Formats: sequence, C-alpha cells, structure tokens
Amino acid sequence: TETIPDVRRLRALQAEVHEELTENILKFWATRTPDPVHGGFVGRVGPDGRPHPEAPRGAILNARILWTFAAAYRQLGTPLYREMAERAYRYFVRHFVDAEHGGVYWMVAADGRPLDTRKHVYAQSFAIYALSEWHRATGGEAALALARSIYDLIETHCADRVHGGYVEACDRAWRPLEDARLSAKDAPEPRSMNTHLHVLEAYANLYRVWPETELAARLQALIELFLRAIYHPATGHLILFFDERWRPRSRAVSFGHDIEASWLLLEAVDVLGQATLRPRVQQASLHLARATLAEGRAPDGSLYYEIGEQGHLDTDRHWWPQAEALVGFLNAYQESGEVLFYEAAEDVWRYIRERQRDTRGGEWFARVRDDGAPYPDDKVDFWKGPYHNGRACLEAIQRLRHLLEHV
Ligand SMILES: OC[C@H]1O[C@@H](O[C@H]2[C@H](O)[C@H](O)[C@H](O)O[C@@H]2CO)[C@@H](O)[C@@H](O)[C@@H]1O
Ligand SMILES: [Cl-]
Repeated sequence: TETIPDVRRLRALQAEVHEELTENILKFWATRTPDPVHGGFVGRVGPDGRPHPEAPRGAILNARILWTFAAAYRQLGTPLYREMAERAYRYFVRHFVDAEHGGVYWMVAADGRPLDTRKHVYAQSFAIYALSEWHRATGGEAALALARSIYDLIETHCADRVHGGYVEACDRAWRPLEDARLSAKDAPEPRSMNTHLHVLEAYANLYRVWPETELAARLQALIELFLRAIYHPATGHLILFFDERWRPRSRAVSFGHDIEASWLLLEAVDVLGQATLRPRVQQASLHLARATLAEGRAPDGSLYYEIGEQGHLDTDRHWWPQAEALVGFLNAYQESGEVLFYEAAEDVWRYIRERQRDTRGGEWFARVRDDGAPYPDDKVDFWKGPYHNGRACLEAIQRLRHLLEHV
C-alpha cells in the first residue's frame, strides 16, 4: 500500500543529484579552492569566483571541506575526493588543532598562524564530525584519536551537568567566555539550538565509529534535551536561544534548522539504536517537517530564511535551507510514506537547479532574492563550505538508492 514515485522519476532525480554533486559542487571545490601557496584551502572566494589565498581561514569551513570530501570518497570512491580530504586533513591538524590545550582554534591566518584562538563548541563539534568521517572513510587511527580528545575536552570544560547541554564558548585555555555568539546575527544568550544541534550531529557521527558507553549517554541526553527544551510542540519549530536553564530567550524561527533537525534527530536516535526514544523523536521530526512544509515555503517550494524576533519574514533563499529541505523532505517521505513529502523534495530540487545553483560561475549562490535576483555574496567564506549542499546530495543519492530497491 506504498505510494512510491515510479522508477523513472526516482532514477532521474538520483541522476540529476549525482551530476550536481560531482560535476558542479565537488568540481568547483576541487578546482577553485585548493591553495598551493599556504597549502590547504582558501578561506574566501568572491562573487566573481576569484579565490583569496591570503584571507583568514575558519575552522568550521575547513572541517566542512574535510567532512565533505571524506564522505564523498567513502560513498563514491573517486580518488580525487580522498586526495582533497587528505589535503584538508593535513592543514587542519597542522594549524587548527591546538597541540597545547587541545581542540581547534576558531580562525587562523592563511599561513596557519592562530588569529582567533577561542575554543567554540560549534567549531569543536565540526572538528569531531569531520575527523570521525575521515576515520570512517580511511580507518585512520590518528583522526579518531583526535576526535575522541576533542569530545573529552567538550565534556570536561563545557558540560552543564545540572541543567543539560553545554557552555558554548571558551578561550584558548578552555575558560568559559560570556559572548558565545557565532556571529553578530546571533542573540547574546548563553544557550543556542544551533550549537547544540551540531554537538548532537558530531556526537552521532563519533558514536557510529566509536560506540563508547558514556558517549551513548551524552548523545541520548542531547536528544532528550531537544525533545524537552528546544522543540516546541505548540508551533512545530525549534526555539533558537535560551538561558542556562533552557528558558526561551527568542521567538525567531529558522526553517532551515527545523528541517535539518528533523532528519538529524532521527539519525542520532538510530545511531544509538534507541528504539524506546524513537517514537517521540519521529513524532517531533515529522512535526518539524510538516511545519516547514506549511509555513516555511514559497509557492515555488523553496524555503524562506527565517521569521525574525519582531516577526519579519526574511524571504531570501539561502543556499543551505534548500539543501537541508532536500534531505529533510526525502527523510519525511521515508519515515511517513506520505508522498507529499517526496513532491516537496522534488520542488525544492527544481528550485535548486533553476535558481540556487550558479550555472555560469559554478557551485550555488549563497542567497537568491524573492524576485529571483542572486545576491553578489561570496561563493566561499567562513560560513559557506561544501557541507550543506554536498551532504544533501550524498544523502539524497543514498535515500533514492534505498527507495529504488523497494521494487
Ligand atoms: O548565526 C551563525 C551563522 O549561521 C550561518 O548558517 C549556518 C547555520 O547557523 C547552521 O549552523 C547551519 O546548520 O550551517 C549554516 C551555514 O553556515 C550563516 O547564516 C551565517 O551568516 C551566520 O553568521
Ligand atoms: Cl557548508
């Protein structure tokens, strides 16, 4: 009694996604961004496509490069992807990893000198996520050992064992800071959904390659925190910012984070094999996906950016909510069997192909305005790597493969 798109449609979508990943996204990253002056990868590519090898380089971006090429190598086997992941890994260990106090710096100069030495849990999480993926792709002992050490530092220096979750930012020597903001966009509050979502993401990937008992308890506690404090059943949206006791300190809505969390929360519970928790997580996951479907979409099926603190709808199409909606809508289809979610995934894919991707300049535009005009944003910067759209294509390819095997 399944309602399944026919084989032609599944295979056609899968082929377009694979072409987008390999002939646009990963081709752009492998050819435009490696830096032969300082090694590793440039920190910025302008809207004109010009790389900036002297620009400061962020840990999050470089972890995202590592994760994406590692995951693409694991799933597709292409030797160039292993080469690019190795390039990212070597620069990362040399320069971003703090050999003295542990963890990864926030920002380094192009030549690798530390520029911003704060230890932000969001950056520590992406390091764990990328290093665990690199271990998964290669079996590398050093990568896994490093991920484990950063996990230990997060728990040692940041875990709030009274109220749950984590202090989100420390200085280089792991002393907590007051200002945990990732950027000027973020509320000056002590707890954020965003950082906690990527702790969960990192811990789930680490657990898949290192199923330690205590880590299972920390991962389950994070899932439980999302269900009890962050997910809002009255609205189907994540609450974005909190005080230390998880009292809400924001009313903004991030559609991209909702639909990302929808599928990441289920990935995390399944990595645990926590069948007792799964019903409640699936319920919250499907709710987030439905709320996104009903409230976060333009008539073309693309995702709006946010509802701000004063209620303003930001109708800009940022690249990464579209990617996350591709995965989250396919995931909601797989979980519920409701083909309306597949139709939604197809619609966002068509938007990606017709508006978000930059066919002339390569990769994807960071932002497209509601009237269709691409903004002249950087193509690569501190916050724009290959991870959201690379992962979304990899996930879609594998999910469509599974669906194709129902026949
Ligand atoms: O507010 C911090 C920055 O967010 C960025 O988007 C992130 C997003 O917060 C989240 O972590 C997502 O899962 O990854 C995204 C892509 O970098 C950007 O909006 C940036 O401008 C913000 O400063
Ligand atoms: Cl990214």
